[PDB]
Amino acid sequence: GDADKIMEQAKRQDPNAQVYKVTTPDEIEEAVRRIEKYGAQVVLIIYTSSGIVILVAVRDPSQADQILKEAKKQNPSATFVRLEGVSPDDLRRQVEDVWRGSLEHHHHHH
Repeated sequence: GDADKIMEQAKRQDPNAQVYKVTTPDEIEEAVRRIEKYGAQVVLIIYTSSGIVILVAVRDPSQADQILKEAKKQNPSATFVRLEGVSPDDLRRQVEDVWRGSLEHHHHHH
């Protein structure tokens, strides 16, 4: 399905990129914990269907930009969030707010 396509769109461009798919907040704390080492460079959060969150990470920003450009053009509603200025442990709050937003709808404006 669409989740399996989107995770492979990262691997087809850079097979070294770490990608994981989670359906729960208890799975997110595992995904962020293994990404914390790798995503210390660059991270992307992807939000597909009614609550599935896919977490992707890379060691170069060009790989994230290229993968995102293909993934947007193939999947326009998949909602991409690029991470660089937030710490790899603080990334939890950004991923978890995207998990919660699927169940508990809020505007979350600046």
